[PDB]
Amino acid sequence: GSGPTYCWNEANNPGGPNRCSNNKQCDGARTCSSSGFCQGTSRKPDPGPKGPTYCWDEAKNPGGPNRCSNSKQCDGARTCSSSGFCQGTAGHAA
Repeated sequence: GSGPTYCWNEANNPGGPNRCSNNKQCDGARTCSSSGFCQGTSRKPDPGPKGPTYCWDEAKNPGGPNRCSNSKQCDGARTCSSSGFCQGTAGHAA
């Protein structure tokens, strides 16, 4: 959960990616319970970045890409049609 971009690799499992696994399971802004990064938010590909964030590049489809479609394996500046996974763009904040 660093910033629009953490890009929690989100790649390393079928359930989900590595299986959203840090920073509330995602990386991209969260804060731990120590603010570290495990509580808070993963760069809600909110109406700000819209790209300047980014992790994957193809998991929407319901039976082909990394698979998400709903919100569990998409990229970083997207919004699963609107929950923060697949629909937006993907672009990473360096």
